[PDB]
Amino acid sequence: VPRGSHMEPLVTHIYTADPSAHVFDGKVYIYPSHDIDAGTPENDMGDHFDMRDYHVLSMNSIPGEVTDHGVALDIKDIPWAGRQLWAPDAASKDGKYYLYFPAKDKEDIFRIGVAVSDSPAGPFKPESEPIKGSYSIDPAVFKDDDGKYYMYFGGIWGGQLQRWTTGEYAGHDASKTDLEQDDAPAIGPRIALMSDDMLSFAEPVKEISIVDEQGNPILGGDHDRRFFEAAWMHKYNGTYYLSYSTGDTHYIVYATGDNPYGPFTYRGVILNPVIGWTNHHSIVEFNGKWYLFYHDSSLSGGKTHLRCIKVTELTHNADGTIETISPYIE
Ligand SMILES: O[C@@H]1[C@@H](O)[C@@H](O)CO[C@H]1O
Ligand SMILES: O[C@@H]1[C@@H](O)[C@@H](O)CO[C@H]1O
Ligand SMILES: [Ca+2]
Ligand code: NA
Repeated sequence: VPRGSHMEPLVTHIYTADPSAHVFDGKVYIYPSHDIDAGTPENDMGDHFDMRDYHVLSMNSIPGEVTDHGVALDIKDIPWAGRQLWAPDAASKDGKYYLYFPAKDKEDIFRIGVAVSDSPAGPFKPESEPIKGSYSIDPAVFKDDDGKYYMYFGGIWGGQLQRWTTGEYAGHDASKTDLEQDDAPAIGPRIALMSDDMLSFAEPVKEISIVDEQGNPILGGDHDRRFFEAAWMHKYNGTYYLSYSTGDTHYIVYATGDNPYGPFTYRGVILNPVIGWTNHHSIVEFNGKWYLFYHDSSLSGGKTHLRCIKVTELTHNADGTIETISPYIE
């Protein structure tokens, strides 16, 4: 039956999270995490998220019937992976489709890998090693209008971004949160231009600067505004929109800039807090309307690690500002 009419769960037969929505072949393809009831210890390192595979979803219309294409990738077939298949994304180039996914390697260090298919629905063959120079979590691979592709990535706390300041992993006894200097600039998300073949980075990884309306860096103590995880990039009216989750304050927020690398100026809230601790989203244009894909823990009765994806219309104003969505009002 058709789904996505009144902020209802898009699917209920499996738990889904962290939706990355794209328009490929005139359809909406969604690349979410596949939540399972692993029953592992819940803690601020995210051990309760013990996902093991990905399913690709698709819709021909919103609202519309949602197709589950089966298992697109299974952790048992990813040679380098140890555990934890977290928030993925996909990209399309020259008739090939690439699934980008964060997972811990056998040394328990998050890296980002790629898997390749001839179809947006998968299934995908994983590369035997993760992307050289990748680390941490939550990739978003953005195709700019000029044909260049960029990976945005990173997540603090359990996403380990705070352990990568030197370009090498600081170890499992390093910070469990952030820099632990609340008056220094907050940690920024990462960006790299993708190689022509989409399997590697074409440059050294850069950090993105996020600033307030005065041009001052967002500080580490500013948990309402500072980057936590779930980076996403979209463009509107020639402006670049970096949106992301603030984690412990439970917002999706956005910041605007004039190029892929920023800096980005914090503008405001995209999505207020949902049921369940995590908040993770994507923003996509389909048939001339903009949509916010997101999740909550409503279907599971509030279990942090058993989420369901939802969608609602997102409204840009002509001046580039976006109307804040509150999830349970209409
Ligand atoms: O990577 C995501 C993270 O952003 C958070 O939403 C928890 O679930 C993981 O899959
Ligand atoms: O620290 C983790 C973070 O990495 C994400 O998985 C959300 O839950 C938090 O506990
Ligand atoms: Ca994401
Ligand atoms: Na607002």
